[PDB]
Amino acid sequence: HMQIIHTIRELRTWRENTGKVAFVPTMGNLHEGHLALVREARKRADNVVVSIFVNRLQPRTLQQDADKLAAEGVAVVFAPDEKELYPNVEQRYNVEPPHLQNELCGKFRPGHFRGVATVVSKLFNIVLPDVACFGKKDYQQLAVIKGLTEDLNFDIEIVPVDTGRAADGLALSSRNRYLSVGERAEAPRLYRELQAVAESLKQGGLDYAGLERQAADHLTAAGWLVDYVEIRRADTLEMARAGDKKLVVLAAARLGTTRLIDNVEV
Amino acid sequence: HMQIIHTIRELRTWRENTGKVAFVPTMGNLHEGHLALVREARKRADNVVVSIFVNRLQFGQRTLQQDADKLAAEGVAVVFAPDEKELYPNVEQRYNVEPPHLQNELCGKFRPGHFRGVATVVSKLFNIVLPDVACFGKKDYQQLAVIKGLTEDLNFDIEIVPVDTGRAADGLALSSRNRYLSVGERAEAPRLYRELQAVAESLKQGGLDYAGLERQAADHLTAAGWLVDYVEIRRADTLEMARAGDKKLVVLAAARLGTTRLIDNVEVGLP
Ligand SMILES: Nc1ncnc2c1ncn2[C@@H]1O[C@H](COP(=O)(O)OP(=O)(O)NP(=O)(O)O)[C@@H](O)[C@H]1O
Ligand SMILES: Nc1ncnc2c1ncn2[C@@H]1O[C@H](COP(=O)(O)OP(=O)(O)NP(=O)(O)O)[C@@H](O)[C@H]1O
Ligand SMILES: [Mg+2]
Repeated sequence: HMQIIHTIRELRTWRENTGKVAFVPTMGNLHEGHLALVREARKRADNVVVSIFVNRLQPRTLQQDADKLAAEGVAVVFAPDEKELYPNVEQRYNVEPPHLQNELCGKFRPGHFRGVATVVSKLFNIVLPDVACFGKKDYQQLAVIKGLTEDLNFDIEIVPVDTGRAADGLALSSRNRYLSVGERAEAPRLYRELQAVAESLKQGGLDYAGLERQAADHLTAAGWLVDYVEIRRADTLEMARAGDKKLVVLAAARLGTTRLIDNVEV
Repeated sequence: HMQIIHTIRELRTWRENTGKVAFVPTMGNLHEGHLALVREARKRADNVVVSIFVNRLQFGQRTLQQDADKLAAEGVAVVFAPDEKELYPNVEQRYNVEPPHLQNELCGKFRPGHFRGVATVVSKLFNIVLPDVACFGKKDYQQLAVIKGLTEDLNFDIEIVPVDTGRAADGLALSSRNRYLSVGERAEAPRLYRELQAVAESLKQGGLDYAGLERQAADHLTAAGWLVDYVEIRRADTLEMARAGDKKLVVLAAARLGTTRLIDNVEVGLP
């Protein structure tokens, strides 16, 4: 049944003489939001590879992770150590995103999306998948991966998966475990404020900047420390232009020291 | 037997049924130097793809049929000749393979953006052709090191086969740009390799003043009419800076006769 491959060589040996492969890269500490990716992967290929890797370029629960994936019919858990993927100290050749890497979440995480684009390219060249699933909660990550896939001619179908949420709307994330009881009760307001922006856009709203500030002002007045609220073009995160019909609203804000992100496509 | 394929989709469809593939990326205008790579590729796989592709906006800062004709005799199965829009549909390349500081040394110092563009278009071609084996000429020694580097760092499962420089009778490294040389310039061109060899001979004889050998070669080419970009002694393969006791060395040079920039190198193995 399920197999745990730790080397590039063993992964490739398994993958040759296998048909269609759907691939889900993760960093472990798996939760229900990740399984939405795995379940969608299994609906697009019989053989699903889930990688678990923590990337020094961008909380180990290995046994509990693999049991959850086993019950979802995953074929291979690829969990290499750091030296397997980075045999030298440095990563000399990096996949360099455009200026997007310094916007939104990238502004306070320099080097982060470069590290995501590089490790995902490495994983792509290791697993050689036909389909790869990524969650929409990390929308900017998704744009970067779609972009590198196109620009580097990776023959891989990128499948966005919808954000799994709690009953009150909060996007599922391992970050949510940091919230105190008080902050967790307040955390659903992020998605509430994004939805009301999407409704204003649905009801013919034209002032992008006005809507972003209002949501930001509501969060700040309720105790949040807002990093950004931004309306951008869906999928690509290109600048929103007046008259665009495929939009997305994104925000990042801190309750205490925990930074939460969410988004709504309008 | 030989096919000319222009689209990525047709290349992928052909490649899918085929087993092992050896790959030779070129900018066309093919000469015997190129055919050396093609012969090496043909020794290692039944199916050899040669790509012909230029994009002067991204890297690089004879007709196709005439090129295809030279390859048809050599057992090439596919000439892959996409146009600019096929590989760069938005013109802009948003995601680039970024080399380390190496990209700004040696030829990189005189060719801003060039090795980033080479690294990127080679990765793209690797992802289109999906070869088992790719051949590159040692004449472009820094380029070869850049391609070995990205192949390892990005985990491309591709064997990188270097191929020795094919030369004219008088030693001049074969190159498409040699056609642009005046009669007088062409007769002067073999001095570059000659001086590189005399540097290698000083090294094989225990010479330790690397800086002085570099300067003498550059001053001599300068005195002979050339405009020298550089002459440098480096560690072989990695192109790291050479140190006093080093045994595996390469001497590299780039220099211009009038309008034409020429490069060459000589490897040295010291006992
Ligand atoms: N609630 C969610 N719904 C859908 N996809 C999700 C969700 N949370 C994460 N994902 C996706 O699953 C992958 C998560 O990788 P990983 O960073 O290991 O999880 P994470 O929850 O985002 N870590 P954290 O920074 O603590 O939130 C990415 O493709 C995410 O887009
Ligand atoms: N004389 C040569 N001997 C061996 N390999 C060579 C030689 N010249 C070129 N190659 C290799 O052939 C491949 C295609 O190189 P390409 O840039 O298309 O040729 P080129 O002659 O250097 N073009 P140009 O710089 O315009 O004159 C590369 O891997 C080169 O390193
Ligand atoms: Mg050429």
